[PDB]
Amino acid sequence: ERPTFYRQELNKTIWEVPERYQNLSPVGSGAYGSVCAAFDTKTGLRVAVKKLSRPFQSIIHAKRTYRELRLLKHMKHENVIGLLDVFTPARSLEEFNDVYLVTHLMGADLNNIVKCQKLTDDHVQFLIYQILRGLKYIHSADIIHRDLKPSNLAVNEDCELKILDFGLVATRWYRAPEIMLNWMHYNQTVDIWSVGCIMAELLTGRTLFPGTDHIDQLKLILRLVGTPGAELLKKISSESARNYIQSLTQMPKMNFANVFIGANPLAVDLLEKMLVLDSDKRITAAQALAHAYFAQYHDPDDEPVADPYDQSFESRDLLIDEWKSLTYDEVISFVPPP
Amino acid sequence: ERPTFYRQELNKTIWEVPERYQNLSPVGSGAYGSVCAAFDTKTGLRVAVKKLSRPFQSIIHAKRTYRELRLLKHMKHENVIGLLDVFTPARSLEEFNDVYLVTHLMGADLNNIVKCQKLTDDHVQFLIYQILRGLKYIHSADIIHRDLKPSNLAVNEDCELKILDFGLVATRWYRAPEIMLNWMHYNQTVDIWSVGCIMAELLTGRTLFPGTDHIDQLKLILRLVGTPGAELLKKISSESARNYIQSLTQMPKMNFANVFIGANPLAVDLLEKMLVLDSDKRITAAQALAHAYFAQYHDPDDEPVADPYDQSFESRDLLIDEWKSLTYDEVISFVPPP
Ligand SMILES: CC(C)Nc1nc2ccc(-c3ocnc3-c3ccccc3F)cc2s1
Ligand SMILES: CC(C)Nc1nc2ccc(-c3ocnc3-c3ccccc3F)cc2s1
Ligand SMILES: CC(C)Nc1nc2ccc(-c3ocnc3-c3ccccc3F)cc2s1
Ligand SMILES: CC(C)Nc1nc2ccc(-c3ocnc3-c3ccccc3F)cc2s1
Repeated sequence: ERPTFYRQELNKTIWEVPERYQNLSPVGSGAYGSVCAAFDTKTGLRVAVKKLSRPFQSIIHAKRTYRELRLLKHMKHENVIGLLDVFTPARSLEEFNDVYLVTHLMGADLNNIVKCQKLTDDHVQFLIYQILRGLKYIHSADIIHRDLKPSNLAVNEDCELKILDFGLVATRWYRAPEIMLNWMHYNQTVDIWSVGCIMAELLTGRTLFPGTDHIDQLKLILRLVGTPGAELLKKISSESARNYIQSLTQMPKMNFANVFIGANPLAVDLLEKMLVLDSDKRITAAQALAHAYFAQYHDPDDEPVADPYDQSFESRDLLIDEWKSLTYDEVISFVPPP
Repeated sequence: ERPTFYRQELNKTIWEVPERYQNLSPVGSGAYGSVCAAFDTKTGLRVAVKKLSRPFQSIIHAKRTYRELRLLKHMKHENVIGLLDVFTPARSLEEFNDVYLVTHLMGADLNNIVKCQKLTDDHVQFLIYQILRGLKYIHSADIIHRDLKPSNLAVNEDCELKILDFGLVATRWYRAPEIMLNWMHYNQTVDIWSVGCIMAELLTGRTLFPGTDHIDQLKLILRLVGTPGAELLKKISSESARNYIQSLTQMPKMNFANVFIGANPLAVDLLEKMLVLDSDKRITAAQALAHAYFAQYHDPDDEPVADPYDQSFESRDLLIDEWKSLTYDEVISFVPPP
């Protein structure tokens, strides 16, 4: 059974992939870690093979490594990067010190797409539809990305998109304003706020809240959605935060209808239900799916939920080798899809 | 706003509850921690007030304390212990070093009920129905009890039951056999196996797998559900475990129809779908709810799911004071129900 591997250097690192993977070439200039684009002779599919960097060189890293193989092994949905393969040169636990991940190679990120570029309400309508489809899936394994953006949203020349990076020197702009209150626990709709900032950018082809820093961002945001009311300020646990906002000049809620003009009134009403200050009042992924705007794409019977996901592991405090073994067990427990 | 507290000793410990709580008397002989039965003059309801023991005396404890207040504050369902109150004598963060929890007082545990005692198929049918109703709720916030039993199942003279202790010197018998493989991640149906062992006991009024030790238990179990087949043994990651079972004398799957005779054939078919070796083949809570046996109780429109539950916190590694503050923030963030 054990494939025939072949060694080779790739970015100051010896890759020992199996012969089945050919034409390995680096990608994303460095963004998505140590990833390599290859050809899968076994499927004739263009694949992305990412090598886990110094996986077991610290507890923080072993647990982190386990954590990725755990998430990826669970992500089985049309719009989310899933594992096609997981391998290791090693033949024993002793030998084990590397983990290679395999998934479909993609066209480019929404960045390369939009950015000063404008698309069709059909393209936006689809793109956003898919983002929400994956969010709804993930969000059910009780998984929050917390930092969705265009950089981690990828599409293949066909407008099909997979949520690439996640989840449970670039800048902010798509994060939920409340992430700035360093809270400890958040509403999943933190990810909905991100969608709204991508949706709007797709439409306008312009960055919604291109904030320069923590303050610029809060200002930019409040500028459109209006300063927190009273009952809402109660929600803010920090007195510094409460006072900070109150210390600022009250701003009225602008009408998205006036900001996003020339754009679809259906998108607008949607955006209006997403870009809201009270994350507890934002629309869930699932909800936004039944929204009009995606009526020509919707389909209750084909918008699946994740299987449950046991992350009890995060609560455990093991030793480098202990985590390392768990990972090995996970690697040798992987069952490629059909 | 700050209530008027009143100090008093209770088990080598000074309880400083508010005047509104009267007639505090210890309960559960020691089981459920430092719990006290009281009278709530404000609601005229008999309440159970539990005092968190040395909450912040170690990181392991602060995080543990946060974790309980986090779970309890989320548990808002008919069949699960929920917070009625959360208080603290302290008036400042500095002062803060105690946490008091308040919930309904209950009749007794399923233990006091059954145990050598037999009830009506209507009582069992109801009792089990409720256990599954709470399980289905919890299981959706992605919460696994992992150790359900009669000790943590409580009912009030009315046959209404709340899942008391949980979740994400007594013995085993209700735990899932696979918990013995110390796995790291489990199917929620580990809790379904427990239900099956309570259901059956309700019926038979006798302990199903009264195993004396780890081996007795596995033997007792296999004795009824039959030794793992081949394809299933693959699932076992440990070679020791695989060999152990194979090393034993193959046992055929008994017919529950012959074990649970005189009992309802509907219960039996149910038990047959729960007490299964392959946790991946067991019936979900939700599934067992639409089962016949609970037809005179079922009701899709009244078998709710939990709101999402962000346990990202378990992944964080903070300092005693840091966790302590988070808890304070949680305490002062509690909003009693209606
Ligand atoms: C946009 C062009 C460069 N096409 C890309 N297609 C992909 C596809 C995935 C990845 C990736 O990003 C973060 N983790 C992974 C990954 C996860 C599991 C296995 C292998 C992986 F590479 C990056 C990219 S760049
Ligand atoms: C609950 C709702 C209304 N949501 C948010 N309420 C706030 C309130 C403040 C901030 C913030 O943004 C940038 N700096 C601050 C800040 C300023 C001073 C002290 C501490 C800070 F964090 C973000 C947010 S989001
Ligand atoms: C069976 C007789 C003795 N009736 C009981 N009724 C209850 C009700 C709850 C508890 C409890 O058990 C574990 N945690 C709690 C608890 C959780 C939050 C607040 C207060 C608490 F006491 C024990 C019992 S014993
Ligand atoms: C995956 C399925 C069929 N589920 C279970 N497969 C097993 C297999 C074994 C055991 C076990 O039970 C008590 N001792 C052992 C044991 C004996 C020797 C070494 C290690 C041990 F853990 C429990 C379980 S549950």
